Amino acid sequence: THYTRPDVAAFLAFLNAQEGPKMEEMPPAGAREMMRVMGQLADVPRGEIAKVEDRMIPGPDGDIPIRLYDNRPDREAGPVMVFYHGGGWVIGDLETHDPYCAEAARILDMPVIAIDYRLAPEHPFPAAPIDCEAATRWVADNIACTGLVLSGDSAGGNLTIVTALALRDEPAAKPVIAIHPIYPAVTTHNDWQSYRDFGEGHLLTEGSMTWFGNHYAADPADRRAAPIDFPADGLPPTLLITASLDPLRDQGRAYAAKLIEAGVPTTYREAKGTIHGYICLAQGIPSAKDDIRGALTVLKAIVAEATGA
Amino acid sequence: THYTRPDVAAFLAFLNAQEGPKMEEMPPAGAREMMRVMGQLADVPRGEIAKVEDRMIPGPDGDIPIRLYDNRPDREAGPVMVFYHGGGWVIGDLETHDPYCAEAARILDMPVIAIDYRLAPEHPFPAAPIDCEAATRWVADNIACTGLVLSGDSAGGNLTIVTALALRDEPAAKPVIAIHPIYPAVTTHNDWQSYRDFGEGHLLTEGSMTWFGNHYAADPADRRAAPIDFPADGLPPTLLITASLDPLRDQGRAYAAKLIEAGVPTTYREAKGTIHGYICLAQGIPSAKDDIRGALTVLKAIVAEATGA
Ligand SMILES: NCc1ccccc1
Ligand SMILES: NCc1ccccc1
Ligand SMILES: NCc1ccccc1
Ligand SMILES: NCc1ccccc1
Ligand SMILES: NCc1ccccc1
Ligand SMILES: NCc1ccccc1
Ligand SMILES: NCc1ccccc1
Ligand SMILES: NCc1ccccc1
Ligand SMILES: NCc1ccccc1
Ligand SMILES: NCc1ccccc1
Ligand SMILES: NCc1ccccc1
Ligand SMILES: NCc1ccccc1
Repeated sequence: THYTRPDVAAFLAFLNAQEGPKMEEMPPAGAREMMRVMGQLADVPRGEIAKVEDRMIPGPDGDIPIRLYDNRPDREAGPVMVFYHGGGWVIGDLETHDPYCAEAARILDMPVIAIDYRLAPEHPFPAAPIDCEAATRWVADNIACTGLVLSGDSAGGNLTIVTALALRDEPAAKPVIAIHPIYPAVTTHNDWQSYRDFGEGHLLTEGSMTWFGNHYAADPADRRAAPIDFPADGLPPTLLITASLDPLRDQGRAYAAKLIEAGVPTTYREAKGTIHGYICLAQGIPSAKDDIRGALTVLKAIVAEATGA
Repeated sequence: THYTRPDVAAFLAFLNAQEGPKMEEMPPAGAREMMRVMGQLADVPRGEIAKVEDRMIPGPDGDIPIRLYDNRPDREAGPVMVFYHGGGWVIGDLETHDPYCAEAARILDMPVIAIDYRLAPEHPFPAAPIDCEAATRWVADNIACTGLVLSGDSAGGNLTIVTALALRDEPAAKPVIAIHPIYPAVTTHNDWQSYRDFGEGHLLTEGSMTWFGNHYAADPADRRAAPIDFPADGLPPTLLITASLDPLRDQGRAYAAKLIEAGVPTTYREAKGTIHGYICLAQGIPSAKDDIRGALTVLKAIVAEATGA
């Protein structure tokens, strides 16, 4: 039917055989625990890294936790990545995406600063965008860097694009030199062939998407929810990656196409035969390691071209 | 106004001051000579390269001249680039694009084979696509290689895409690994904002485009003229570059967007503040050297990822 990598199909079959409630049948605290446990079982470890540090920074509606990863702390000032995790604006935290952030720091050879932004339903829309924009501006002001590289997965891919638009309109202390949205959401609408094709049996389901969206309570007319409905001109060079079996695939394609139509230099990658969520499934789906390394190698080159110009 | 690099504006002012007939006021033989002279004055030299060889190959209508460039002739079999020069399907030859082809061979560290395909009006459409396809199949059958990288500028960027579509539908003896259309034409129509904005004073003009089109006499309904009107699914990884002051810019953007909407892995670059034809203007417009190097560095990486998988 649809091209599926053998290791991905193996993982889906393992998923399907598990007993216990679906995420959508759980309170937020249970869902949060489910994702932590899934990462413990199906993601790789942090691995060796020179420096990881946690602190709190000021934010407009309270303090924001952030985590710095750096495998070469005696570096000269250069690019810094600011990372927003996924989790449907409800789940995920600094631990769920810790393996990926450490790997990104190692491959990219830049510091990675992960943001622990406020989550729904305790803090509904627009808390996540507000925190992500404030933390990103804080990094520009307070960290030695020459420019910012924004990135994140899923909900965090949404936040990447939203925050890049915010900084385009009102620059931070340092420019955004590149962005890397990973299987992002860019609209609330579901009128996509990929949604029809992959909205069941591929981890991110119609059920889970409804559950997340009901808790987040986004305004579908606000650019901070639905950036595809707003001009993309003047955004930084973009690396956008989708997964081929992902309900969100077609909207990601559409956003990348929109960037190109606005003259934004754009690299589009599609992880063929894998699913939404792969960046935190690198033990369960070993091929994810190649998707991660592939994309980050290309991002490192985009950033090098920017810093060499 | 429109963003123009200072060195580009300098070159346009020099162009504007030149006396003598416009290309479109000339017979084809005169236009051909004009382009050769322009390259002698405004392009860099071939430079040092280990091997350049000429031969004839058997094409459908007679001998097709080809030229092989290789800076490492003792190499093991690997990818080979097949290059189709531009010139509006009327002008250009193996000398007009010789500096670029030698530079491509040096940077890519692969052999480059340039094709001297049949030109209009002596040989109208579809002679050029026929020759380009036949020569590409010849290379796959007769040159030691593992796969093909197709590339070309302007009319040659059209021929890149058309040839890749033909080989998708009926594979050659070696797969097409990647394609690199450079400021391509992908349709016969002129309903584009970039055409209205840059159709005068930026080298490729409304007048020259009409003159080329009239000689080539393409069928606007045929995929070998207007690839944008036909499915792009299943094409190889694509690096498409445009120039920001080019009448063809918007159709190039549109074709790259179409590739992404078909799931083709696509790298889109836009040479900001420069014109159509820059790859043969690297002495007149020194910044063209950076546009050339930047694209070929990216292409080298695309090919390495393909061949490493
Ligand atoms: N050195 C600033 C910092 C510390 C910890 C986490 C993020 C940023
Ligand atoms: N984007 C976080 C996620 C992954 C898989 C399933 C649901 C949510
Ligand atoms: N961020 C995961 C997601 C996508 C679409 C709708 C709801 C949740
Ligand atoms: N339906 C949830 C959602 C919210 C914001 C952006 C995309 C999707
Ligand atoms: N130093 C490059 C340059 C030349 C002319 C005008 C502006 C800039
Ligand atoms: N001719 C170089 C230059 C351009 C602008 C301002 C100062 C110097
Ligand atoms: N020295 C004459 C000149 C300089 C730059 C571009 C065109 C012509
Ligand atoms: N006689 C060798 C050769 C091969 C390809 C192109 C030119 C020459
Ligand atoms: N292929 C357009 C063109 C015309 C004249 C000189 C250079 C380039
Ligand atoms: N109008 C000239 C032309 C011919 C073929 C393809 C594109 C443009
Ligand atoms: N290949 C140069 C060109 C483009 C469009 C129309 C005519 C010629
Ligand atoms: N960049 C000076 C120049 C202008 C025209 C032709 C050759 C060189």
